[PDB]
Amino acid sequence: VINFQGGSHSYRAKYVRLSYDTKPEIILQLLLKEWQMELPKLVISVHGGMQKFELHPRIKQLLGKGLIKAAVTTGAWILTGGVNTGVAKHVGDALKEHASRSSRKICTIGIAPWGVIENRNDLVGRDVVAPYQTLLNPLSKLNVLNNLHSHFILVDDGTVGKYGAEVRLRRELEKTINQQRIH
Amino acid sequence: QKSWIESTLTKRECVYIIPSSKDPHRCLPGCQICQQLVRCFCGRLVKQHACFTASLAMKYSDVKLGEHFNQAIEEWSVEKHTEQSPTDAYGVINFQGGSHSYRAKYVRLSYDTKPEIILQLLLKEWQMELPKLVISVHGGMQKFELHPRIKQLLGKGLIKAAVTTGAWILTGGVNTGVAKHVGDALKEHASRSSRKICTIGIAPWGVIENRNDLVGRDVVAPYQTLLNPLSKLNVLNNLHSHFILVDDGTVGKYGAEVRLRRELEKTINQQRIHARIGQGVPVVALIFEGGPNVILTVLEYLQESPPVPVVVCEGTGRAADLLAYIHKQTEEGGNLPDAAEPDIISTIKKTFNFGQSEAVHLFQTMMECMKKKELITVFHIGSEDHQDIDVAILTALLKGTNASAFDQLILTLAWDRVDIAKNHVFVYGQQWLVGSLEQAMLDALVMDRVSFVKLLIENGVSMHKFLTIPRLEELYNTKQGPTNPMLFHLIRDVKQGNLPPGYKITLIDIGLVIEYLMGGTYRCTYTRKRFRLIYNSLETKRFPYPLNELLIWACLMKRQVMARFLWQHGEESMAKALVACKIYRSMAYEAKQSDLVDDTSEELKQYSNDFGQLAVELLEQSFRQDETMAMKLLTYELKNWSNSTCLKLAVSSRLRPFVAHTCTQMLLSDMWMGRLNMRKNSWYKVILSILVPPAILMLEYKTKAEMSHIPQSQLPITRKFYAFYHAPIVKFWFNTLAYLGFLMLYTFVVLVKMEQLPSVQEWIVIAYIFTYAIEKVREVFMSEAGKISQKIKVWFSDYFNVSDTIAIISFFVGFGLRFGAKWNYINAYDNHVFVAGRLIYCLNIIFWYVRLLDFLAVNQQAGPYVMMIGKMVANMFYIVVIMALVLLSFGVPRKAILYPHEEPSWSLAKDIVFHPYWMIFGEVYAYEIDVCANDSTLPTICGPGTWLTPFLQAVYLFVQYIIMVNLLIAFFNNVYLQVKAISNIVWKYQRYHFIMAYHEKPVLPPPLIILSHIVSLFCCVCKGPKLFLTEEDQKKLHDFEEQCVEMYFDEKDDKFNSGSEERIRVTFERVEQMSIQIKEVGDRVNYIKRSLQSLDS
Amino acid sequence: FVAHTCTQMLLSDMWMGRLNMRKNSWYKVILSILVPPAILMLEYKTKAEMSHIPQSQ
Ligand SMILES: CCCCCCCC/C=C/CCCCCCCC(=O)O[C@@H](COC(=O)CCCCCCCCCCCCCCC)COP(=O)([O-])OCC[N+](C)(C)C
Ligand SMILES: CCCCCCCC/C=C/CCCCCCCC(=O)O[C@@H](COC(=O)CCCCCCCCCCCCCCC)COP(=O)([O-])OCC[N+](C)(C)C
Ligand SMILES: CCCCCCCC/C=C/CCCCCCCC(=O)O[C@@H](COC(=O)CCCCCCCCCCCCCCC)COP(=O)([O-])OCC[N+](C)(C)C
Ligand SMILES: CCCCCCCC/C=C/CCCCCCCC(=O)O[C@@H](COC(=O)CCCCCCCCCCCCCCC)COP(=O)([O-])OCC[N+](C)(C)C
Ligand SMILES: CCCCCCCC/C=C\CCCCCCCC(=O)O[C@@H](COC(=O)CCCCCCCCCCCCCCC)COP(=O)([O-])OCC[N+](C)(C)C
Ligand SMILES: CCCCCCCC/C=C\CCCCCCCC(=O)O[C@@H](COC(=O)CCCCCCCCCCCCCCC)COP(=O)([O-])OCC[N+](C)(C)C
Ligand SMILES: CCCCCCCC/C=C\CCCCCCCC(=O)O[C@@H](COC(=O)CCCCCCCCCCCCCCC)COP(=O)([O-])OCC[N+](C)(C)C
Ligand SMILES: CCCCCCCC/C=C\CCCCCCCC(=O)O[C@@H](COC(=O)CCCCCCCCCCCCCCC)COP(=O)([O-])OCC[N+](C)(C)C
Ligand SMILES: CCCCCCCC/C=C\CCCCCCCC(=O)O[C@@H](COC(=O)CCCCCCCCCCCCCCC)COP(=O)([O-])OCC[N+](C)(C)C
Ligand SMILES: CCCCCCCC/C=C\CCCCCCCC(=O)O[C@@H](COC(=O)CCCCCCCCCCCCCCC)COP(=O)([O-])OCC[N+](C)(C)C
Ligand SMILES: C[C@@H]1CC[C@@]2(OC1)O[C@H]1C[C@H]3[C@@H]4CC=C5C[C@@H](OCCC(CO)CO)CC[C@]5(C)[C@H]4CC[C@]3(C)[C@H]1[C@@H]2C
Ligand SMILES: Oc1ccc2c3c1O[C@H]1c4oc5ccccc5c4C[C@@]4(O)[C@@H](C2)N(CC2CC2)CC[C@]314
Ligand SMILES: Oc1ccc2c3c1O[C@H]1c4oc5ccccc5c4C[C@@]4(O)[C@@H](C2)N(CC2CC2)CC[C@]314
Repeated sequence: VINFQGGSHSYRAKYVRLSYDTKPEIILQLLLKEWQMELPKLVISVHGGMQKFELHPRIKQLLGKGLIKAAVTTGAWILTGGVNTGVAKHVGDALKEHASRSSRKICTIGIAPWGVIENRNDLVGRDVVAPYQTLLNPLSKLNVLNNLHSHFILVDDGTVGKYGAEVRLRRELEKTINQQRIH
Repeated sequence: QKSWIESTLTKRECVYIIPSSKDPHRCLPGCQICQQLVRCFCGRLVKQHACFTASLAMKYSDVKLGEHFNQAIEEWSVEKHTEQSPTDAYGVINFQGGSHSYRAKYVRLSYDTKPEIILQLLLKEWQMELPKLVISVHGGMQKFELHPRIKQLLGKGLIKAAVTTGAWILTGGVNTGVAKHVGDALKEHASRSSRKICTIGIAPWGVIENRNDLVGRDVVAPYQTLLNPLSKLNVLNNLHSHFILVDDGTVGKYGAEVRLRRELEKTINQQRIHARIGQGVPVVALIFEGGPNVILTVLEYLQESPPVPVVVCEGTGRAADLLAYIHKQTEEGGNLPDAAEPDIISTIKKTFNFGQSEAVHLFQTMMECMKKKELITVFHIGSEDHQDIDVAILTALLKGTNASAFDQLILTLAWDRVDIAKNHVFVYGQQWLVGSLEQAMLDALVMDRVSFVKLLIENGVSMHKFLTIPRLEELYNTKQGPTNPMLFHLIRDVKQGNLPPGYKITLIDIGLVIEYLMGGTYRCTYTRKRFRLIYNSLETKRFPYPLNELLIWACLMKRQVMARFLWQHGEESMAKALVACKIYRSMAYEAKQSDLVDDTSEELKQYSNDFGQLAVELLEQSFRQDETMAMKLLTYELKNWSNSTCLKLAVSSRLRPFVAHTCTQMLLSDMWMGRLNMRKNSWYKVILSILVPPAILMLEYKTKAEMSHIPQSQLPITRKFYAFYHAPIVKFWFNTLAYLGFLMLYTFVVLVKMEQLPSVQEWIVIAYIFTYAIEKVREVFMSEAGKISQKIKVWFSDYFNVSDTIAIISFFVGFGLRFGAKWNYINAYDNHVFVAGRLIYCLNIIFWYVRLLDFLAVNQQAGPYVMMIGKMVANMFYIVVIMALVLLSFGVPRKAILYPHEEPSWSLAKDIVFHPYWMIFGEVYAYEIDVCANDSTLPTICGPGTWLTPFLQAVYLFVQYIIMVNLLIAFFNNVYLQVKAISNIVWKYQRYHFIMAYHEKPVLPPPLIILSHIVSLFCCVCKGPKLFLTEEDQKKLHDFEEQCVEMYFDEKDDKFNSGSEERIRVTFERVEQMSIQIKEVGDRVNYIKRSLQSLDS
Repeated sequence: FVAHTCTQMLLSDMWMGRLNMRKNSWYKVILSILVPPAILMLEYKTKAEMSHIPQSQ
């Protein structure tokens, strides 16, 4: 469980390091059995630019009102990269504003590659509550996990400093959920 | 003398009368104008000197030579030619005419007063508090303008800085300068509103308008505050609180104050800001429209050691705006890299008429001021930096003074400002040496600064590694926050003796206090041999659950806001609430049982009920979320809490709403029924099946699928019998039927004639009580694990166990006499050892009838009535004492009047109580009242004075039968109404006690229980609702609990925010803002229409 | 006004005088009236304590 020390009650988020070749059913077992997540009624997969970008103030509070409602009125799993260098940073803005859940949980998983995560070391440990600095330079683009997500599946390909290990496991998860009975 | 102001301070006077700076004056009257318009350097005309010698300078000639050489004209000073003397002007100004006619202390003292004497005056004499900040406001000393927006935008912020910190603001005082506008900040925003600001104004005495009025020993001098609003005259601003009017022995010259003000700044910055905090009181300068000299005063700070930050405002286009201009021009290092000097030299002269020369030299000052642009700060109102000048003045102490991260943090702590610490201290760039955040945590805990403790945990402080045995003892032994006086007395009670005077509290002694307060068989960790063999020695000197230990700390120290905060953090949240309730409950009882009359017990009782209600509300959250996990919370063994359960802790506190909660009752029902599963009519199905064992097979039994969860849990023919007889409902009725049979026999024994040898009935009766006694001995020793002394105290805390103990002991005294009596006589009542034994039986049987009330209290309707009766009898003592005095007040005179020939006898005792007692119940003894009447049954008693006793009895019955009996009835009626109001709650709490009682009992009742005894203790030699979780499910349950704590606060916040009061107030505050925003439209709409009229042409 | 804690604290200091028992004072006083040496086993206020007592004479 991450302890995002410094972020607004120091939020918590489960995490794990697993290979790109994990069978899609094992993933589904992790999300639902181990993490006790509910099978959702929707999956929103948020793609976007993987490089620090600007967003006008009106549209900011006009997006974070709506994506939240869709995931709060339905129990939807939002999916991101997790790292703040991309769109995940602004999914967090939607969560910070509007008091994301307010006793009404959103599950936003961030599937990131392990070989890029800033402070890879801290997370190492058997079932450890690893704390995590969430106040690095606000401009410097560094692959730093967004402190407002709830879950992280950090995809390992045995490497450092290359993305692209996550592209399948994310899509495979989408197939795996879309083959589950909604009720 | 006994007057420190007068004895210590000093007033100068100019003893010496050189002419007015040169030759006296022309004007043919000559020697005559020397009286009219010829002054001294002193500043005073001849008659204003008024000194004892200067008046000898009014008669014949002055104190000098014949023609007075010119190196004596220069020789005048305020050091050699002024005589020091005790002061005259001091007291309290009465600013008559100003808005309640404000008050402000004042004093006239010399420029050479030692800086410590000043500090003594401010703090000792004037009883001022040593501040946590000093704002020194410099500015233009000449009447100036200030735009309306910036007016109410400055006075909101400088006030907050001095109100959120207890800062001394410093000014000149006189309205000719910046002090006038400091007053505007004070007038608007209701400066203090019960939250004092101390704004001293250090002015020179020789310029004060109406100098005279203030003259006087400790005088309340009034002071006109309504002179011409334009005319610039040195008139003290009526909104300041204190004035130190600096004397140099002169009139009409400033500049005597420049040192004493700065010397005061040094003197305060060398004072500890707080007991633990080892810094100096910070100082900062503020600049509002400064004149020429204000520029140098800036530099005068920037050099000195330690430096002083300087927050320069904007507006008005002088030294304030000017420094703001160049501060944007010079580079980061501090030298204008471009070639733009003549353009800014041009700007200097537009504000300061010099022309070229002083303009550059004025510029030469600033380029040095632009070297140290880290100790300078510009608060520009347009683009709104810093969001506030409050934070700006405060933040200036944080940046530029090269202060450690620790020193930055701890100063915010002294101020009690997290908003500044969060945003400006906790940020990328700080380095945080090894143990600085931890030492900060200790200061925040000790100082009861909850908001920082929150911040420190968020921003990287582990309480696991922080909290050690030494640091925890430092927390119990401190006096720098809210304390509990009781705790020292509780330690003195559990340490039977007294203590050396500087005794520092030990954790073992805390452990002994906690055991006292928790009671029963609670045993704290601190008293255990492991912790002792560690503690005596002092990874091992840390604690696994620090937030448990600090919750105990905060509650024993009566630090409730801190205790509520530490509760919501960490694991074991429901247990901590229940422990806190018990601790405060027991302290409340100790306060109530003390000889002190105060509000401590009601305060501590309230705190107990606060945590008690948290535990109930948490249980309801959990129950609505998951019933099975809610029931597990009630039952999991609390390793950290003497291996108890949350249900047992709640029962220890008489916390009935928790025990009466549905979750607890569902748990108790499953225990009571066991593997039986009848939903209706269970009482007679059980009875008929005890009496007809084959009917056991016709009953409904739970499947193992059902008897699988049962979060307190520990079909062929044979297992149905086992299931039946081991069910607590069955053990109840089986014990109840045997008890009733016991009483019926023992009733027979005492009513029927007793022979030599016991009848078979009497033997059965003896066997019951003997084996019932063995059972009670075993219930004590196989009770909750603890010290035998604790086990004993607990069991003798129930009424029926005390009664059964007396009942058992008295029976065998009675049996011994009945059985071991030798019969010298055939009659058997001639032998008085035998009779004594029989009479004990006849009295002992009362105990056994009254013990049926306990069986009957198992019913939902009867049970509360039984509790009523107990509460009636327990609390009626003092009414009955009064009834007894009324009884004797009648009995004694009646006997004395009617029987005047008696010798001493114990019959006198009987006679004075006997008939008066039966009168309580309406027996008037009608034919005994008037003993001299014809129908009297006591005719021999007729005698002198016997006519008095009917009057006495008339009064007695009125008071006793009518007043006193009905007072007792009125008391009983209140008991009825109190218990009836909570009747269902009462029985549900009783239900815990009897379900637990019969769960632990054996399957045979007390005649045949001996087999259950004789068979059980073989199986131990030869070979209750507590869930023992593994560490993995233990962690899931904690995760469940923390989720429900979060849901508790969310619903609490939502309920609060939906309330009408919260909606009226947010509306109130929000409508206020809009009224400015519309005036901000109503203002700007002009700028449109008038600008359109400009483009109309 | 009379029932206010300040008044009651004042009255308690008068009632106890220089005695300083917080618990169980009634029988400690009785047994010490009847057994005068038990007077020495009792707790007494220091002069530091018997110094403020804003009604003390
Ligand atoms: C010898 C015969 C007379 C005595 C009667 C003995 C028999 C038994 C009856 C006893 C009734 C008295 C009980 C109170 C006294 C005990 C201690 C006590 O509580 O003291 C109190 C004052 O006490 C008084 O004010 C008592 C004054 C004497 C009354 C004498 C006549 C009573 C009997 C009338 C004649 C008819 C009945 C008797 C038949 C003749 C002070 O108590 P505390 O501890 O400071 O306060 C406790 C609360 N706290 C924890 C918050 C502090
Ligand atoms: C919600 C409510 C639910 C229902 C509740 C129902 C409760 C159920 C309870 C039920 C049991 C009630 C029975 C007890 C009273 C019996 C007394 C009696 O009648 O004695 C008579 C009967 O003869 C005997 O008693 C002789 C036997 C001697 C031993 C007693 C055992 C009795 C059975 C009990 C077994 C142990 C049970 C207890 C174990 C601890 C003897 O008297 P007599 O003959 O007239 O005397 C001769 C006189 N002569 C000398 C002049 C000639
Ligand atoms: C936590 C537990 C709670 C409950 C409490 C548990 C403990 C309860 C404890 C109970 C015991 C209480 C004390 C009783 C003392 C008897 C006094 C007496 O009468 O003496 C007399 C008989 O003395 C004898 O010794 C002969 C009688 C036989 C012994 C019967 C009593 C002992 C059994 C007890 C079984 C207890 C079972 C306990 C099982 C655990 C002496 O005088 P006498 O001989 O009559 O004089 C004759 C004179 N003449 C010849 C001139 C006429
Ligand atoms: C409340 C105001 C009153 C004064 C207060 C002082 C207390 C006064 C205490 C007095 C008792 C002390 C003196 C004993 C003298 C007895 C002699 C006697 O004749 O006894 C008689 C009764 O009595 C007995 O047989 C024994 C005593 C029992 C009654 C006393 C119990 C104590 C009161 C309980 C409360 C505690 C008391 C403490 C204070 C509340 C026997 O004779 P009889 O019954 O007439 O006849 C029998 C058959 N015969 C004719 C063949 C014989
Ligand atoms: C056969 C003829 C000869 C004999 C004739 C004898 C004459 C008659 C003699 C006696 C009558 C019997 C009753 C005695 C007093 C009751 C105590 C009491 O008030 O308890 C109550 C409070 O107080 C306590 O619990 C502690 C007070 C008692 C001290 C412990 C006993 C010590 C030994 C003995 C010294 C004590 C005095 C007795 C000594 C004589 C308990 O209340 P509760 O029930 O816990 O209420 C809550 C229940 N709940 C937890 C389930 C929610
Ligand atoms: C905690 C335990 C304490 C008690 C333990 C046991 C202690 C031991 C107890 C008693 C032993 C008594 C043995 C005999 C004593 C010598 C006198 C004698 O022999 O004869 C006399 C006995 O006179 C009596 O009064 C006997 C009864 C006394 C008991 C009084 C009640 C106490 C128990 C209450 C319950 C308390 C329990 C409370 C529960 C907490 C007279 O009888 P006689 O000589 O045959 O006749 C001569 C007269 N004649 C010529 C006319 C025929
Ligand atoms: C032979 C004659 C027939 C037999 C009689 C009939 C049988 C007797 C009947 C009833 C007996 C009592 C029933 C008990 C019910 C349970 C109570 C319980 O659990 O604890 C209770 C104690 O309860 C007691 O203290 C019980 C009474 C003491 C014995 C006195 C009996 C009456 C005699 C004297 C009268 C005679 C006076 C005049 C004399 C001339 C606790 O209640 P509490 O402490 O109030 O609670 C406060 C709660 N608080 C913490 C919030 C403050
Ligand atoms: C503050 C006020 C102070 C009081 C001032 C008033 C003073 C009193 C005024 C009036 C009372 C009436 C006079 C007394 C009776 C006269 C008869 C007589 O002398 O003999 C009587 C006795 O012998 C006496 O001497 C009785 C004296 C009474 C004492 C004082 C009573 C005070 C009353 C309390 C004041 C409460 C006031 C009301 C309050 C509501 C009767 O004798 P006998 O019965 O004939 O003899 C039997 C013969 N045989 C043996 C053969 C059978
Ligand atoms: C009063 C009226 C009855 C008269 C009948 C004749 C007398 C018969 C009475 C008693 C003797 C027979 C009992 C068995 C021996 C004791 C064993 C025991 O305690 O438990 C054993 C198992 O438990 C069982 O096997 C259940 C025994 C209780 C039910 C017996 C019903 C008979 C009485 C009513 C119905 C009869 C119908 C007639 C009634 C209307 C083992 O012990 P435990 O409890 O599991 O655990 C304890 C610790 N240990 C495991 C280490 C040991
Ligand atoms: C009833 C039972 C006792 C019988 C015992 C034998 C008889 C002894 C009894 C009385 C005679 C002795 C008393 C001293 C003389 C009077 C002086 C006085 O009043 O105060 C003096 C100082 O104060 C004292 O000296 C303290 C006196 C109180 C203590 C005496 C306790 C003895 C009785 C209980 C213990 C004994 C154990 C036995 C009891 C269990 C001065 O006066 P004041 O008060 O300061 O102020 C008044 C104004 N003045 C200052 C201007 C003067
Ligand atoms: C506050 C209350 C004030 C009232 C009161 O309680 C307290 O004050 C008590 C004083 C008691 C008397 C003291 C002395 C004796 C002598 C004794 O004589 C031996 C017997 C004899 C037999 O023949 C020897 O041979 C008999 C008893 C008697 C008169 C007492 C009776 C009860 C009295 C009146 C009590 C009364 C109820
Ligand atoms: O009020 C209750 C409401 C519902 C339930 C209970 C209550 O109380 C219990 C109780 O009491 C009884 C008394 C007599 C006969 C049967 C029972 C029972 C039954 C029961 O066992 C049962 C359901 N579940 C287990 C089942 C797995 C869910 C646990 C709790 C339980
Ligand atoms: O309720 C009170 C709460 C706290 C205090 C008191 C109260 O009442 C007083 C009272 O009563 C007692 C009765 C029996 C034993 C001791 C005392 C006392 C003690 C005491 O003296 C005491 C503290 N301070 C002086 C001390 C300087 C603070 C004054 C007031 C005082």
